[PDB]
Amino acid sequence: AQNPNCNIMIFHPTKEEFNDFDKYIAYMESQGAHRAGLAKIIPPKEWKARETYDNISEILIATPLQQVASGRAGVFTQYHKKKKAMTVGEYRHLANSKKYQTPPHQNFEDLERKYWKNRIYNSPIYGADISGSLFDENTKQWNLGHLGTIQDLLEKECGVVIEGVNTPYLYFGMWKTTFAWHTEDMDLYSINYLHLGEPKTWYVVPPEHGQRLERLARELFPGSSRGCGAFLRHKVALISPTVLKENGIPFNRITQEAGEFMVTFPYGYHAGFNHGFNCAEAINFATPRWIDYGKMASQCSCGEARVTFSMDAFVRILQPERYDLWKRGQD
Ligand SMILES: O=C(O)CNC(=O)C(=O)O
Ligand SMILES: [Mg+2]
Ligand code: NI
Ligand SMILES: [Zn+2]
Repeated sequence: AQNPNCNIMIFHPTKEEFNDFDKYIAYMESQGAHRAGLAKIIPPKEWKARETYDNISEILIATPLQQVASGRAGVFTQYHKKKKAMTVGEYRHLANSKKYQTPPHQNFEDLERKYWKNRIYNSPIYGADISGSLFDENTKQWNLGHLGTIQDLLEKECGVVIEGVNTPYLYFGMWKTTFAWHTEDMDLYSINYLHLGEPKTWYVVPPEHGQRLERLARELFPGSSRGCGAFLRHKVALISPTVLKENGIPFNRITQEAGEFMVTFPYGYHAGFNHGFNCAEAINFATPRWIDYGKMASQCSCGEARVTFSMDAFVRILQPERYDLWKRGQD
């Protein structure tokens, strides 16, 4: 069995290996990369996502989100308070202001200590989930707006044609912006490219151990757990590495820098934080190996998780027994 300790693997494809996306994902899995839940892919030196980032300031962040925390430093939830619209140039200036800017630090480990000690005492503003792409149309390799669609994969594997579309999303971050513990919708893969700016630190639980994280979360968030049998679908709960180690939960961590891709694998729980002003692009995708995870994915039916149009068909075809209850949650 490849990668039996479920370590995060880092890949350096050549330009020839960067041509065929599906084939390279399958290669990484042949080496055991999925067992970690997360992998890093460093593009060949010949590749670029676009020519420059000098002309992005006029992108609009229609609904910036202020991430307000409640709890204790290592075990907290966050809610998202909507703010007035602002441009990417306005948000960059905000991120660099004395109130929001990254503090002085020694190295990534010192900044990680500072994050976990102090996050809850601040409310950083995140531009999340903005439909769009920063890949040039002429970039032919690993262009996250030109991937094979999940609807086409389901149709290729199972024969059923379904409605829905699959497009990328932009994230504009600042120091302390936070992504809560989650797996993807329908336990899909994700791919995330850090276009510019400061790093993103990730934490991940191996898929084979995901239920250990769920059981800890039910213990740590007992009201939320009574409210919903899949409350981590709400994407609001944070647990620190120190707390995870105290409770024996297997996990790993890694820092993504500008110019690097990360892939999350089906049922790989992940969480993390941004170091300073940055911009990332991410999309969900599927492979043949996903189908069995989609059929078994938990679902939120309490009403909180509310998701895209295109998840309807995935539930309807892969989980027909759960469909009626889940759809009530959506309405
Ligand atoms: O970068 C972020 O805020 C969160 N991204 C992801 O969870 C991802 O790419 O799967
Ligand atoms: Mg612009
Ligand atoms: Ni994710
Ligand atoms: Zn719920």
